[PDB]
Amino acid sequence: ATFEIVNRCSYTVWAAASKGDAALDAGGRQLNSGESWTINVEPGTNGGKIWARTDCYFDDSGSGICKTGDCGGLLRCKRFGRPPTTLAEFSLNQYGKDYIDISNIKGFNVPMNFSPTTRGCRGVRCAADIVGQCPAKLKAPGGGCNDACTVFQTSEYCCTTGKCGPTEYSRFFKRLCPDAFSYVLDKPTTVTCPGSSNYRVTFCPTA
Repeated sequence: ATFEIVNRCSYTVWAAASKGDAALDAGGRQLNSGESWTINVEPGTNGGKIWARTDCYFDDSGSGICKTGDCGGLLRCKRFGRPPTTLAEFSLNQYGKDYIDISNIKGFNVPMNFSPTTRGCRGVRCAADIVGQCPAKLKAPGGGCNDACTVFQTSEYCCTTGKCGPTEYSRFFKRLCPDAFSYVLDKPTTVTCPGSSNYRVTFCPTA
């Protein structure tokens, strides 16, 4: 499957693409404002994620740091990024279907549109100003809005027992982005696409 990753932000982001134990394609790249990066994701890829990283410094070897979504100091992510990270999440060719979503479960750094570029389903978007509205206790100093699980490390926020409810904090994410997961047991906003759909992830779709 092809993913076009477009940075419509006025600021540089460092795109990342990982399935948690491995890079997707190159796994990361600098996107200046307006730049597009096309990656190939193996069919059957399960638990793929795409995210943006902000305020990165990388040396000549691809080692450094981001203020959001840092994946162990690498330009080319092999691992998932450090919250806060707005997540494009996908499982491809799962019994003839693709499953896509946006998640705020790991917080929010950069607004995002996650849309198919092929026919047969709709995109999802989380483009509200979650950083601007972020409750005081979830504000990440580096930039972004942490989920409550990252900040407080409770069973209720992290849903550790597999039993938990919405929270004041999950409802803030859900109110600003109803089409994204706000907590682990949120009513699914997963979209079902045809197997082997192609996609565009757009950072700062509107701004």
